[PDB]
Amino acid sequence: FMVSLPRMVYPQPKVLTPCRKDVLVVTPWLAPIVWEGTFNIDILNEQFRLQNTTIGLTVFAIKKYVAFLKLFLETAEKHFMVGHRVHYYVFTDQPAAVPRVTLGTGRQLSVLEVERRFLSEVDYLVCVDVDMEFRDHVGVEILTPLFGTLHPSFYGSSREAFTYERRPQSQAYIPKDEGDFYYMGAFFGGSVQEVQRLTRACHQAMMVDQANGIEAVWHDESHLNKYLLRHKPTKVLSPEYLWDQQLLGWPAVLRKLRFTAVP
Ligand SMILES: CC(=O)N[C@@H]1[C@@H](O)[C@H](O[C@@H]2O[C@H](CO)[C@H](O)[C@H](O)[C@H]2O)[C@@H](CO)O[C@@H]1O
Ligand SMILES: [Cl-]
Ligand SMILES: [Hg+2]
Ligand SMILES: [Hg+2]
Ligand SMILES: [Hg+2]
Ligand SMILES: [Hg+2]
Repeated sequence: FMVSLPRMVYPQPKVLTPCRKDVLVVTPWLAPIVWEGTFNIDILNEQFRLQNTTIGLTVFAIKKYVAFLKLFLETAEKHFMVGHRVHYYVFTDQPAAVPRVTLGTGRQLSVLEVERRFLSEVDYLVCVDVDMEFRDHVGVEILTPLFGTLHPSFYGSSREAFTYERRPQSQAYIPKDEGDFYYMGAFFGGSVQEVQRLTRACHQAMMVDQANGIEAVWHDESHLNKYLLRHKPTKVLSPEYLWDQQLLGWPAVLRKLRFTAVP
């Protein structure tokens, strides 16, 4: 049951005025492609808050990567799902090395040393790399059953240029005439159920490749792309959500740089 929204005052959407004229804002399977200017965050915040939405954010920090946790968590506190319930899950081999980061109310962090726990604790799972930092708003506009993010190095590339696994012997194989986008494995998510279905499929496909003596060109990312090709994501995030300013600068097509690589 979804309760009614309250009275809200905002600019009337204009049917005869395109949102963005420089980019594709919806996929051929009618999934929104999230760019700045396509959403009214006030309306979305209302919708998700009325549902008491809890977002889980998972990150793996192994070896030297534990050094990136402080900046990652501190910036997440400033830009990630602010106003909503957030549960951070830090998977690490160095529990005592996790920094003591001050969290806002309604946000918690669990350290798992390296399940069904996710199903009873959060509504959505967001899986990202730790050697990153939030620089701008990353909110409920990304929440949906299953989402992938456009890799910043291929959003303007033709499918034949995509670095998909091209060997038929691999379960992640995608021929030159197939493919919608090249998604980056550093930022994906969705409902707990869909994320677990994805990781389960990826894990099984990789086990098969291993038994066949083959390793996908870009490992898990290759399998993620194969999965999202056959199971279309319900939302696709623009490169605003996964950028590298040092390597790619700041193109006009990006009104905001929200989540970036750490120089
Ligand atoms: C323009 C260009 O080709 N730049 C490349 C980056 O794409 C590349 O980033 C890697 O990309 C692969 C997939 O092709 C994986 O996503 C990998 O995780 C990325 O690091 C970098 C690093 O190889 O090299 C150039 O910058
Ligand atoms: Cl991840
Ligand atoms: Hg718009
Ligand atoms: Hg995850
Ligand atoms: Hg995997
Ligand atoms: Hg995967």
